[PDB]
Amino acid sequence: MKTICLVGGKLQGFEAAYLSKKAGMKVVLVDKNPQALIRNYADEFYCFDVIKEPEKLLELSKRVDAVLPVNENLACIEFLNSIKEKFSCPVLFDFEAYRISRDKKKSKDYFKSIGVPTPQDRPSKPPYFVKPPCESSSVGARIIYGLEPDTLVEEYVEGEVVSLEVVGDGSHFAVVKETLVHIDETYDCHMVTPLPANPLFRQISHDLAANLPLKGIMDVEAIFGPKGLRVIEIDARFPSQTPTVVYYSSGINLIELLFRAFTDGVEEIENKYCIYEHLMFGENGVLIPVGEQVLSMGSDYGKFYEEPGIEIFLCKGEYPVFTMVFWGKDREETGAKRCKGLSVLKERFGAVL
Ligand SMILES: Nc1ncnc2c1ncn2[C@@H]1O[C@H](COP(=O)(O)OP(=O)(O)O)[C@@H](O)[C@H]1O
Ligand SMILES: Nc1ncnc2c1ncn2[C@@H]1O[C@H](COP(=O)(O)OP(=O)(O)O)[C@@H](O)[C@H]1O
Ligand SMILES: NCCC[C@@H](N)C(=O)NCCCC[C@H](N)C(=O)O
Ligand SMILES: [Mg+2]
Ligand SMILES: [Mg+2]
Repeated sequence: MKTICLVGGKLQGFEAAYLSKKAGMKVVLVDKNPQALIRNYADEFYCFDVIKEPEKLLELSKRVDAVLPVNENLACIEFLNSIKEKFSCPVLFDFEAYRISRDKKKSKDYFKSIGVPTPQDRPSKPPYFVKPPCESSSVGARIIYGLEPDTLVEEYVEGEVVSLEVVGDGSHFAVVKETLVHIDETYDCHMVTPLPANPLFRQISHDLAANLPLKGIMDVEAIFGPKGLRVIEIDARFPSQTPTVVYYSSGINLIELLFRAFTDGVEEIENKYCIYEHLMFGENGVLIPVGEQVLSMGSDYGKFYEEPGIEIFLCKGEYPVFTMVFWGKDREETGAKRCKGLSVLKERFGAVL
């Protein structure tokens, strides 16, 4: 039995904990927040700030199999970079890839340097899409029909938002499974479903990882626009939401793959359907789709229900949010599970949908 130490107990932390448990690992969480969202979901919870008390983390490293940073606190990441040689287990992270992926302008220069199409900067005609250079979860992302001078302003590319993860070991780059990112009126993601192989997106994602070169995990997001595929961002960190869909739809556990990349290496290259989504139980049980930004304001997140083909997680807070995961052999079986899972909320809580 392996043990993984997660630094960060919010959405990334949840995804990593979830897949770690599927792999049969024990999950130790470190988080500076005594109310960390998944503090009760992990097997052990240590509350400390790793920048203030790095000796505690270094000591933990002596008794787990890997440390996985799952936060986007740049002070945390850079500090961990500074002490990484002192760890007694592998740190599953690519610090140089993260430096590029975290800054959207730098990422766009990287795309251009390798010939990868990306949305036009500073179009002369609306709509524009504007976003901060260094956020995630579509925080500050808006369509527009005095921004800070650093705001990204791009052509608005209409079409499907599609995601692919890549795990590299420095030499080989394992391109995993395409997923559709379903977006809400805030441009946040409320649902994810799997997509058929897309050889162009796969080669692009391969070359993005290969040119870094990636030793770790990164996801690549693109819009299938009217004039072709345009890469909008990369993120060299463990993602949320998509890895669960990747797990049911493809049978690949991104945590086990990432761990392999730092131990024996990875090699390049199921076909089930899965629906992953978030629903808030708003005033008198009207179910409303919500994105991650909503889920991340919760106080407590853990397993609510499971039966064959159905898992439900409850994120407590100002209005309960349910994360629902349905899977099955095709869309039809999965759609049936989604119905059964909704009726579990319908009969239990008087939910409406
Ligand atoms: N230095 C740190 N030590 C321990 N936990 C940390 C540190 N920095 C961030 N975290 C934890 O990682 C989690 C995710 O952080 P972050 O990615 O910055 O998300 P957010 O901006 O939504 O709070 C949080 O629960 C945070 O408390
Ligand atoms: N140029 C664009 N045109 C149209 N939609 C976009 C564009 N850039 C981003 N988006 C939308 O906004 C969301 C957030 O963009 P992204 O670049 O992924 O920032 P974040 O790091 O927050 O995810 C995307 O999933 C997509 O829905
Ligand atoms: N592969 C597609 C990924 C799209 C998106 N769902 C995502 O990974 N979001 C990461 C947000 C995490 C914010 C914060 N660092 C936290 O951990 O809560
Ligand atoms: Mg992003
Ligand atoms: Mg994004």
